[PDB]
Amino acid sequence: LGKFSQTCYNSAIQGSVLTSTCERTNGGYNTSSIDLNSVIENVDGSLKWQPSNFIETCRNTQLAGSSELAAECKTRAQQFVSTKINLDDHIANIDGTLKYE
Repeated sequence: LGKFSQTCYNSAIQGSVLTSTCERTNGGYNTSSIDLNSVIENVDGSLKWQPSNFIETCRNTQLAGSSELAAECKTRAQQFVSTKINLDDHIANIDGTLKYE
């Protein structure tokens, strides 16, 4: 499941939008973007795979490593702590286009 990083490169993240160049099944490269906001939630300090507008309570979203997304999110105590999530869990590349599965 996911692992889009095996056939995609030059991945970048700005705010909640993931943008990356992926290879097509029939050869050739395709570029696309998808809003992860509809699939990431903030649970008492940690980002989880569920819709809830996480960026509304999180800031400094940035790309970490090859497939990890690092950000800071508010805990119930109203404090920003370091949080992270593996994009490889559900973000896959189907025909050069990214699709959550």
